[PDB]
Amino acid sequence: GPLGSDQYIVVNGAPVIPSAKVPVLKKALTSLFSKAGKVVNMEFPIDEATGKTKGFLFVECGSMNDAKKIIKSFHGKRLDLKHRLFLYTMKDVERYNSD
Repeated sequence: GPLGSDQYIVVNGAPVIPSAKVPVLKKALTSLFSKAGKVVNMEFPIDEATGKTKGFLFVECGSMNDAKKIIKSFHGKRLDLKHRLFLYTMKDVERYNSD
């Protein structure tokens, strides 16, 4: 994305659902994460064959500090009784792709 590398987060462990349901999940996760920091955009990779989410997503935050606060608040926490989320800064993954 076009913002600073350390403003992006990868979230793992989210629901695997028909992607018809992404807008609902997106607003739910955006609403939750917004309690800790500013979310600018959120994107869910989809398995083309099944049309399902893959269970991870990439989040663009309003600043490095917003990303850090989101990771701190949500990393390792249960989303519900079936899912637990794991959040990391995306910078090294971005650079592994581009270095």
